[PDB]
Amino acid sequence: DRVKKLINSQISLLIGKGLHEFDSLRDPEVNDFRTKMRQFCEEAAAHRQQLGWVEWLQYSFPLQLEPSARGNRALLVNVKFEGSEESFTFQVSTKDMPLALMACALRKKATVFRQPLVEQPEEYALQVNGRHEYLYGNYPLCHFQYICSCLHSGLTPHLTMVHSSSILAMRDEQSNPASLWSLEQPFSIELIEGRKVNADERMKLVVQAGLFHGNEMLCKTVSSSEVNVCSEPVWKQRLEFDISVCDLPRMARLCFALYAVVDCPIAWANLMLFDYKDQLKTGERCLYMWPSVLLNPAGTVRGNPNTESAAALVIYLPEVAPHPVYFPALEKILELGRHGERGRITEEEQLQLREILERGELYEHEKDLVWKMRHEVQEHFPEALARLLLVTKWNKHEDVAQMLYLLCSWPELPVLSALELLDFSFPDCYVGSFAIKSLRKLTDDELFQYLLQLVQVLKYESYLDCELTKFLLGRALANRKIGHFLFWHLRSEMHVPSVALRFGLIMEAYCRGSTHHMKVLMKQGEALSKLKALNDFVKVSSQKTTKPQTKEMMHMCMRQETYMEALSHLQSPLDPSTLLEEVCVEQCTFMDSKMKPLWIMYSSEEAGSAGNVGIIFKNGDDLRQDMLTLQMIQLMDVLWKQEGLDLRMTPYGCLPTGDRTGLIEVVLHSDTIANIQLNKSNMAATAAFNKDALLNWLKSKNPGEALDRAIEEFTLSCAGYCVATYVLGIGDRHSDNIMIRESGQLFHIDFGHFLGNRERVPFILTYDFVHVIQQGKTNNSEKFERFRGYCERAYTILRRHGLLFLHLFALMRAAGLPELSCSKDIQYLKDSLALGKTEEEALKHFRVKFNEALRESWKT
Ligand SMILES: Oc1cccc(-c2cccc([C@]34CCOC[C@H]3C4)n2)c1
Repeated sequence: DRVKKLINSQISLLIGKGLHEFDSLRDPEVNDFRTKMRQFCEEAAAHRQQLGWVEWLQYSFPLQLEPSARGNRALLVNVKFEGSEESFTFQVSTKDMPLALMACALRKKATVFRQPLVEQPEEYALQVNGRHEYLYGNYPLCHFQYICSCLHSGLTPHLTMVHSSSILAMRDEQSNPASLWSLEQPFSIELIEGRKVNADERMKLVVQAGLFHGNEMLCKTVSSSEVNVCSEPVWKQRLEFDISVCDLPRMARLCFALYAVVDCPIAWANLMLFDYKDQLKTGERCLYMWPSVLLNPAGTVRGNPNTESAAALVIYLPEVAPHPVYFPALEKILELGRHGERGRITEEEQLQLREILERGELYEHEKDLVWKMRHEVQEHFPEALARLLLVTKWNKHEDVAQMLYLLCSWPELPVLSALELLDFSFPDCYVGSFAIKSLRKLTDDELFQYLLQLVQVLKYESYLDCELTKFLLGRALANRKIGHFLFWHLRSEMHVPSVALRFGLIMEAYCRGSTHHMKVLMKQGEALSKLKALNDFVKVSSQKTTKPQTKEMMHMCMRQETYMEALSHLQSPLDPSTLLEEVCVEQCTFMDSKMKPLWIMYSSEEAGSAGNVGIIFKNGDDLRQDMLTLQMIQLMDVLWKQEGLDLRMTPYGCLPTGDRTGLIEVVLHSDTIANIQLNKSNMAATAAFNKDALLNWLKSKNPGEALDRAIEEFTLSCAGYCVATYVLGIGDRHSDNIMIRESGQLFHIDFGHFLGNRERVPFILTYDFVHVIQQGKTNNSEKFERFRGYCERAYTILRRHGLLFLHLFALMRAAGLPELSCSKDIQYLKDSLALGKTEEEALKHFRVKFNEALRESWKT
């Protein structure tokens, strides 16, 4: 129909790639992915359109609960009914549930409307005014993030009673429209020739080839003969490997590196030896190579799409049999693996085995004992699966069969264990499928917390149709907030050729599953397009005229009908719960830094004061490492809160949306330490001593009794950020990248560098901040040591979750961030968390680094 053609054009525009481009590849793997995932996502959409009204609230407006709630005090609340300007202000308890609040609003409505009411509180949900956020379910009001925030800020919760018929009307409005093992011969290939090779004519060309299973070599690497540098080198030679065809594991990858020698790296290319349908590849392959910025096994197994300029390697995969050869089916593997010798060992060896499995590099004899005792591992140490997988001989099909027999009856593992198993160190497809099965129990909150890392893991996948893609799509189609961030994490990397195909296909499938959300996301893309054009203008103008001039010109551009329409009434890409209603042009500006980022302000009558929100649009900087740093800080805040420690952190939004483009959430009523320390005259904060400036500023924002709370907020957040910057090795910290809220809360901005990047970043204590902590007194050991206590408690909590941080950072290596590209970068985190030590030893070490920081602070 004409509606299908329109939806196809809308998807093409949204994802940034024409769908016709998928068809043009004439790739059966692409075609099957598109068909199967379209069916899967359309089935999820059919299920969603018939959800009950409360299930539909769970889909569109998933609950935002405090970390303590997951798994007393008087409170004033303002409640109105939908489409009525009239509101009721009443007193409830923080311990009361939404149902009691709703029953109270209904009794009030019945008295005011003089009618014995027809409505039960069970037919309603409470919307947060002017936000895509609702309060519902059997949780006390203090457990909702919105109420918890209102309590901390002192503000009165403003809620709207929304009836079930109104929620159903939303559901309806948003509907989609109407045998290998016999082949003993060594594996070999013919290296035919190269095309479009660029190198120094004085040198020679060589092709290094290796067979890998993840990062691990399946045998020794082999090199071609050296042939003189030219545009079309010709080898026409056989490269034989030290591994039988029968012993190639299912996920074996053949990896190449073309280089020049008198070493000068030129290009690299990888390919899976078996296709997506489990068939062993035969015949000619033209491999369009990727430039080398020598073998790169973690590199993509798809060819470079720039076939016009890429160097190409032509190879021949020999016909090993007169008929096609497929990897054996699971039943054949299980039959082979079912047979073995069950380990019988001494009581002393059982103690030595327990010692190593509970301990991750091992010696050869330690690996032999783990393998020998693999049945004992399964039955009594199931969480040591990763250790057993690492000792398995992936180059011996009998050993692999025996490992897979145990894997297929392995008990499900905790979420923490499964995150480790997604690492590229575990490349087998059954292992990958096992990890996904153990991750199905992830709550939507945990999935959201690790979504960024799960998206990065897609870059290690060998095939398009995989369990991780299906998992992410199914969870995204069942939770609109997950769907929102899955979309943006994929869309923001469409300018990266190695992932544009895979990411483009996932975004298309998602859109098939929610036509309405596709349109919501298109409205966000239109605002982003306008912001880029506006920012390009500001960049040009800022070099030619004065700031008030560029600001008025920026304002005139925004007041154009096309800009006013595109920039208004959208869901925020930083947070789909936040609605960006009317752009407040008068309040919009830009910042003086290099990229001239735009500062965009919004207001919303319906949301009142909560509708006053800002976004910063920045183009020219890669925001991926900032987002990762902020998400790690937010995880620290969750882990602390789960132990009842609230360090008053400010986990503001940061989201890459495109090529060196993204948004940052504005924290209103905040200023940089630098601006406050300028100590300007005729201000409430003006000081006799520069050290008095920050405290005088806090006193001016918090007069009388409020000062004590502000100093406390400052102290707790200082402790949180001191521990966060030390653990993450956040460097380049000065007064212009540290901010303070009027509440007293300190937070960090502009996370350009982390993990010591290479130098070990020491713990930092600044004397201007010690002065505030000590309430302006020269000596105040009571307050200072209380602050040290918060630091120690925060640090010991993080250490206890050390493995989670390590597993997440390990998955992030797939992102290709320059400061997270090797083992040295992660060693930084291993050292800061001192995980190879006892808690008493690590606390002793932290105390040494803290005291060293105090003595450095005392020099000021
Ligand atoms: O994470 C980054 C990365 C790069 C630049 C920055 C930045 C620079 C200047 C201002 C800000 C604020 C101002 C107050 O609200 C909080 C954040 C948005 N952030 C933050």
